[PDB]
Amino acid sequence: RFLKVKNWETDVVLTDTLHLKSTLETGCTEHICMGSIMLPVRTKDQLFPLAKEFLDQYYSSIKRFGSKAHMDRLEEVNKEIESTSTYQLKDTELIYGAKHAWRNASRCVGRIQWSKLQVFDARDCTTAHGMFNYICNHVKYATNKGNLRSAITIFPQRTDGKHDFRVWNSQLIRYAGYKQPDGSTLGDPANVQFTEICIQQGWKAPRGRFDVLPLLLQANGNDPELFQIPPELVLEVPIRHPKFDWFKDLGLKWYGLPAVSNMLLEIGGLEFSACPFSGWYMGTEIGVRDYCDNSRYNILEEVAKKMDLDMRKTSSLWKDQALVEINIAVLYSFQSDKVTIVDHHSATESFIKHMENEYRCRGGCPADWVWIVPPMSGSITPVFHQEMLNYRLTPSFEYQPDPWNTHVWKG
Amino acid sequence: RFLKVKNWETDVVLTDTLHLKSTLETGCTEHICMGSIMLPDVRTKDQLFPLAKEFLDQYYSSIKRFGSKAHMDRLEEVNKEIESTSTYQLKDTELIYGAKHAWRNASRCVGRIQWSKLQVFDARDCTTAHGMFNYICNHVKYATNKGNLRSAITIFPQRTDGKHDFRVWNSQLIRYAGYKQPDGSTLGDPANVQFTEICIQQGWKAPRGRFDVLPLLLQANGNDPELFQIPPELVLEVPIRHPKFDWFKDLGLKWYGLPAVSNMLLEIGGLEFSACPFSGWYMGTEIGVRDYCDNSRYNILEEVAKKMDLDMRKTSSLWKDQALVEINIAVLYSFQSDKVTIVDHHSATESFIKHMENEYRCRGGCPADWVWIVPPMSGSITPVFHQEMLNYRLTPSFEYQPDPWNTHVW
Ligand code: HEM
Ligand code: HEM
Ligand SMILES: N#Cc1ccc(CCNCc2ccc3ccc(N)nc3c2)cc1Cl
Ligand SMILES: N#Cc1ccc(CCNCc2ccc3ccc(N)nc3c2)cc1Cl
Ligand SMILES: C[C@H](O)[C@H](O)[C@H]1CNc2nc(N)[nH]c(=O)c2N1
Ligand SMILES: C[C@H](O)[C@H](O)[C@H]1CNc2nc(N)[nH]c(=O)c2N1
Ligand SMILES: [Zn+2]
Repeated sequence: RFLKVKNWETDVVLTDTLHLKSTLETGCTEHICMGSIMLPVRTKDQLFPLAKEFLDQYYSSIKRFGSKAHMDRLEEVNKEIESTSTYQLKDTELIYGAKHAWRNASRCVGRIQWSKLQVFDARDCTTAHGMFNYICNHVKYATNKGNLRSAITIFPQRTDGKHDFRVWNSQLIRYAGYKQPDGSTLGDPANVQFTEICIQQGWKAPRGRFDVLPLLLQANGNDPELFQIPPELVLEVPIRHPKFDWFKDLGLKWYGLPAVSNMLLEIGGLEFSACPFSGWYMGTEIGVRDYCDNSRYNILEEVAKKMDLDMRKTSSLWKDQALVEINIAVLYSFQSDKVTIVDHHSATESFIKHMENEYRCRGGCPADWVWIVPPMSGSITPVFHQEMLNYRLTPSFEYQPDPWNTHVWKG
Repeated sequence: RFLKVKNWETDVVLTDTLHLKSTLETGCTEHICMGSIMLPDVRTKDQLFPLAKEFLDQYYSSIKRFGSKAHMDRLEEVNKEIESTSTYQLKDTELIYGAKHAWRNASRCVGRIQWSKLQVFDARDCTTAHGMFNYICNHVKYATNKGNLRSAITIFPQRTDGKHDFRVWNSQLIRYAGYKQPDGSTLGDPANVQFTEICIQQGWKAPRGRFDVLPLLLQANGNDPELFQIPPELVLEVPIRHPKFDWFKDLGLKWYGLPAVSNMLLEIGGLEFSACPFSGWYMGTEIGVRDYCDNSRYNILEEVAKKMDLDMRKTSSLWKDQALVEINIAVLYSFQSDKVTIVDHHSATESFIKHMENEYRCRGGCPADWVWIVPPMSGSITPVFHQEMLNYRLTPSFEYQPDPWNTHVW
């Protein structure tokens, strides 16, 4: 079965045959589209087909499909499965898997870079302290004094689901959030709950507007532990505006390294519940969402106030005007400090080229339009006008529940 | 099977039961979501009666008369008419219910909070293109209302056997002409280029400017379509000025007041109305963002940027974005200053969230296409961006249909 997608600004048509290799489910049916819904142990019965599928894909890529080396590997794996009810990935396989999970991530506009990923094997790690050390090295490596490098650190896979490795932080670096007695929030409202956990776990909170949270790390299913990331490792950028001198006096800054740590990496049926990964920012993540979401730092009013905009009638588009200035400032700041960042015009543009390339050499590129189109200036980016097919491939990054909701506490 | 949608900016959760009564497909499956796809002959008589019955059942339910013998009476009456004439005719009341509910069910429409206040013009007695022109002039005049716009729809005779099709060949009653001129550049609207010269190809004489209102091309009873010019005094246009920059007038931009879509097909109880132009009023971004700034359209960003003397170095200065905002500020300013109806995208999305809360509470749900409801600029600072929505097809409905010229037997 063939499937065609059209770009309505260019009239470019592509043909998708990759969706035919789609395993997982979308959530959609013939009678309902769930395209804007935010959210989508294991036995031997189901494990070896998943393993075989992965190994078929792997040996295809390395042009050795049907080789003796391919057959032995399959033989090696199901025997290890029958014997031990799981199996171990070779280094080359783990690297292939991590890269393709990224490549398969339909919601990620940054996928043009998927082949260049630094994979850190942390499967030999046994304690929270060992986790902290690995994560420190990830951060230093990825940050690279502002010249950011994509990386992922992979901790041991789930076994019986009772000994999971987890990073309890949603991101390796993120600011604390403190609900005040009067209802107001100091810092990042997105992190109020997690902040409170840290505090209960023993974290002495500085209680400022931009406090970098401590790492909260769980190894082998034990209770998690607190660690402060060495400050000399946390790169930050003070936010200024190229023309607006008062903007610096807003007291804003952000950290340079986006490093997502709460997702689950699935490769050939194995589940890696701790797999922090990092790239670099698209400007709008900070300038639009982190700074201007009502449920976040929410600075539109204050910024628009000091711009002296007509703020009483929303038809003045004072919100829209302030939003552009803030995103200009975020970009200006990262560039002036020689910290890697990409504007949403450049990013969406490169993604169109990537997606085109992927249809040609791979037969498709799964893509979630709802997530790929930038949160401002949508129709003046080329992805807005691009039809996309959304489907799920493995290897993949999955969501998982928050560890505090599922953890059995030891004491 | 009893689904929940969450607003992530407010934590409000609505439970959807209405989706259960959906019948038509989405294009999606368990394996593939086609949510971002733009576009995913007459019916037999045993195809038609279940369609009739479903419609009649909900009509009589709506008027608190479900299971009444008056309900039963109408059912048998229609069944006999179908059995006999292989079709049937809508009562005036049913026709009005059908139209309002086709709008209520348009999951891509952000302005649906107004769905019940729709003026329905029954044009089912029309027999000629000249008659169509007349009905359409009255529609336009009524809808425009000297700037104080009023929602309206005009319904021409239903399809019969596909030979008697009434169609309006225009996509909107009012649109600007577009010509391919010698430089290889485009004067006027590039989106209408093909239509703009099917017009002269049948007799039009173009004033070859950049904002020439197109002639109506009307097709009655399957006959060859005919050209009629809308009386200029019926076409309300707004000169585009900016409230702070007054080099802006020199751009010489204008647009029309009345968005009136004329190429869709209205389905009611199995019956197909192939000519059913309807109109409401503009959301600001349709003009400022799409009509003016699309690369496939008037594409005026660079020009505007230049006059703002912005850093057009590379993309990172966000000059496109800065200009986009000013352009949309001017559209809203112009329309408002002429007291011509227009809604900004903040106001209209907030209206729609409230409409959702009304529809979930009184109807059990509200079908909604997130990809279309989110405005084409400033997406995440509108409430709808953070609103989960379920998309499904309810009938009565507005559907798409082939462009007439690709079908019409000459
Ligand atoms: C290198 C530069 C990169 C850029 C500019 C980029 C850009 C983005 C953006 C803007 C999002 C949407 C996030 C949001 O709105 O919250 C996203 C999502 C995502 N990205 Fe990338 N990304 C990059 C690298 C990576 C890497 C290295 C990985 C994994 C190894 C990755 C995997 C993902 C995944 C799995 C999502 C889905 C997020 C979710 O579902 O919550 N990306 N990306
Ligand atoms: C009165 C104020 C109204 C507003 C502010 C409004 C707003 C909108 C907007 C912004 C769109 C997106 C279309 C696009 O971007 O091309 C849309 C689509 C649509 N509207 Fe509404 N509308 C209004 C009235 C109406 C009326 C009166 C009807 C029918 C009687 C209607 C039926 C539809 C339908 C069927 C679509 C889908 C368009 C398509 O599928 O191509 N609207 N509306
Ligand atoms: N509430 C909430 C909530 C908030 C956000 C999300 C998705 C967040 N995705 C963040 C993300 C993931 C990967 C990235 C990769 C690179 C990059 N620059 N940013 C990313 C950002 C999901 C939920 Cl349920
Ligand atoms: N090509 C193409 C193409 C381009 C645009 C569209 C959408 C056209 N419908 C626009 C529309 C429909 C109804 C409206 C009602 C009110 C309003 N203010 N705007 C509308 C705008 C559809 C297609 Cl197939
Ligand atoms: C309800 C809706 O799915 C949700 O708000 C989505 C919309 N699209 C998004 N797109 C990106 N990149 N990031 C997001 O958090 C969201 N949020
Ligand atoms: C391919 C994609 O579906 C296309 O660009 C859509 C996106 N969303 C839209 N939303 C609205 N309101 N109007 C449109 O024309 C479109 N076009
Ligand atoms: Zn879908």
